[PDB]
Amino acid sequence: MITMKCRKCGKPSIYHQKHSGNNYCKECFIKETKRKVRKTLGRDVLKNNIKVAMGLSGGKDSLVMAYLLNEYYKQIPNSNLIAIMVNEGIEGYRTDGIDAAVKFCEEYGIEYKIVHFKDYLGTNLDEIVTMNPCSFCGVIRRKILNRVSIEEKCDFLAIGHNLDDVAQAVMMNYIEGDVKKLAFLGKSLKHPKFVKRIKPLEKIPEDEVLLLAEMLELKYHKSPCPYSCLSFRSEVSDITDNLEKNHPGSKYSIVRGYERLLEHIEGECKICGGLSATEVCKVCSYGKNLGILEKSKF
Amino acid sequence: MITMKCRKCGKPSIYHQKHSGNNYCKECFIKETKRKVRKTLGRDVLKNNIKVAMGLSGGKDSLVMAYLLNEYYKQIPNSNLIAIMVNEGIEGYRTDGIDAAVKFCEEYGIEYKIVHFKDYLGTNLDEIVKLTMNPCSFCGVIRRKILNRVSIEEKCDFLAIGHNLDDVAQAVMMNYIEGDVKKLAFLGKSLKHPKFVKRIKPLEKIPEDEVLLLAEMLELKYHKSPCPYSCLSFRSEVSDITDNLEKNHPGSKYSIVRGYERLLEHIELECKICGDLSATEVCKVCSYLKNLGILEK
Ligand code: SF4
Ligand code: SF4
Ligand SMILES: [Zn+2]
Ligand SMILES: [Zn+2]
Ligand SMILES: [Zn+2]
Ligand SMILES: [Zn+2]
Repeated sequence: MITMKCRKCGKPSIYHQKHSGNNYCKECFIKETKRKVRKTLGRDVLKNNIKVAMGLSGGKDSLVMAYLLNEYYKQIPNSNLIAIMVNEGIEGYRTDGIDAAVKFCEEYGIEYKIVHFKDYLGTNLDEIVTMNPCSFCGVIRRKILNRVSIEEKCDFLAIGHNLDDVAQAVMMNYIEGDVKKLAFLGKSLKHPKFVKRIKPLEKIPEDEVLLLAEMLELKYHKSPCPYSCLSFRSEVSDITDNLEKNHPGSKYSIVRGYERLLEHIEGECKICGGLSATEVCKVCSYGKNLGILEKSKF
Repeated sequence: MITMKCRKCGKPSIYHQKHSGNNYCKECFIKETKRKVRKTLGRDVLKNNIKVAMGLSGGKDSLVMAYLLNEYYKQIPNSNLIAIMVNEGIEGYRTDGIDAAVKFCEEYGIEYKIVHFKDYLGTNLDEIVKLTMNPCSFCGVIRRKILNRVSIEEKCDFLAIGHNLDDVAQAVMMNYIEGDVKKLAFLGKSLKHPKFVKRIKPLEKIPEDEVLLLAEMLELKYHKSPCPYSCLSFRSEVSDITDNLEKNHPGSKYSIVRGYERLLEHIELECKICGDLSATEVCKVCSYLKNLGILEK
C-alpha cells in the first residue's frame, strides 16, 4: 500500500513534497507549480491589456519566474512582458550573470532592456573614502527598476523572490526588531502609478524553484557578488531550513504570520521622486555624502 | 590596554557580559542587576502604599525575583509583598519545589500562601486522562486564572512573575514561527484592566545566565522543579535558536523582545458564571469547562 506513485496520475515520482507528503512526477510537478503561481498572481495580474516588467538577474529564480510568466502571457494577445537587467558595474563579476539572462530572453523571445548603475548614478562601483554596501545596492536597484517600469509604462514589476527568500527576510526583520523597515512595507497597496511589486515565486520553496530549473534545462548563472557577503542571511537561512526540517511548513507559517501582521499595522521627495517623505531622501543620503547626479522629475 | 578590570570600579571581575563586552565584579554586577530591575518596574511599581503578590515556584527565577523585590519593599514602610505557590496536584515531586520556596519565605520573612488546583474546582491529580497546546497549555492557562483570583482575594496592586530575558525572547520567537496574531491580540487591549491585577515581570530584561549567576552569589537554596507530565520540545528548539543567535550576534534576545514591544504599541486594538471576557467570544480562554469536568453553579 505504502509506495511512491504520483498523487495526480499514479505514475513513478521525481519529487516528494515533504511539506504536504505528496509525490509528483515531472509533468504533474510542473502543472502544480504553474497552478500555485497562477493562484499567487490572481486574475488582476493574469489578464489581457496588462504590461509586466520583470527584474532579471540571471539566476535560477529570475529565469524560472521569467519562463512561467512567459508561458501565461504567450497565450494572452495584448499582454506584454519586458525584462530589465541592472548592471551594477563591478570590475570582478556582474558581467557574467546578465549574459545568461540575455541569452534566455533571445531564446524565449522576451524584450530585454539592460540599464546600468553608472547611468542614473554617476559612480559605477563603491563610494569609498562609513555606510552599508549591500543595502545601498538593493535600495537603488529598486528605485532604478521602478523608474524603468514607469518609463516603459508597466502595470506590474515582477521580482523573483521565493518562499525561502521571503521567510529569511521576515525572520531577519524579526531578529533585528525593525518596525521602521516594517512601516515602509505597509504603504505598498496602490500608489501614484508607483509600479506594483509582484512576486510570482513568493510561495514556491527554493528547492522547488531549483528542481523546476533543472527539469526545464534553463541555462542559469549564479553570479557571486565580489563586493558583498552578508553572513547573517546565510545564518537565518539555516534557522528556517532546520525549522522546516523538523516542522514541515514553518517557512509558510512564518510568512503567512507576517502577511496577517502587515494588515493590522498603522509623491513626497526633493529633486528626484517620491517614496515616503521629503525630509532628506533615504537614497540621496549617500548621494549628499558625494554629489547629486542626473535623472529626476519636474 | 586589553585586561579584564571592572567597567564601574576597575577591580578584578567575576562576570563578562558577552552582549555589552563589559566586565563586572560581584558588587558591581549586583548593583547593575538591581538598577536594571528598578528600571523595568518603574516609579509606579516601586513606591509606597502598594501590595505586590508574586507567583513563586521554587526555581532560581522566582527566588531571585522574590529576593530583589523584598530588598526594595523592606525599607518601604507602607508596602506589602505576598508570595503565592500553586500546587498543580499533578503528582510526582512538585512538593520539593514549593518546599524550597516556603523555606525562603520563612528565612526572609515573606508572607506565603499555598493554593491548590484542586481547591479551585476540579482535581488535576494528573487530569489529562485517555508552551503551545493541550496538557502543558491548559496547566499554564489555569495557573494564570488562579493567580489572578488569589491576587484579587488579597487585594494586590500587581502580580509579579519570574520571566527572564531568555523566557521572553523564546515566547516572542515561538509566536513569530507559529504566526499567531490571535495570541498577539490577547497581549494589549485589556491595558485598562478593571478587576484583572497587572502582571509585572521584574526579571524581564535579565538573561537566564545573569539570573543564575545572581542566585549563586546570593547563595539562594532554589529547587530544580521538573515536570513529570509535560515536555514540549519546540521551546527547547527555539531556546537553541535564540541562544545560537546571541552566541553569534550579542544582544539578539533584547532586539527580538524590543521589536515585539514596538510592534504591540502600533497594532490593531459569551463567558458565563466566572468573568474575564474583554473583547472575546465563548469561554474567553477557558480550554473547556464542559463535559469532561463541568462542575458549575
Ligand atoms: S550582494 Fe552585491 S549585487 Fe546584491 S545587493 Fe549586495 S552589493 Fe548589490
Ligand atoms: S510544564 Fe508542567 S507545571 Fe508547567 S505548565 Fe506544563 S504541565 Fe503545567
Ligand atoms: Zn503525475
Ligand atoms: Zn530621493
Ligand atoms: Zn566593580
Ligand atoms: Zn470560564
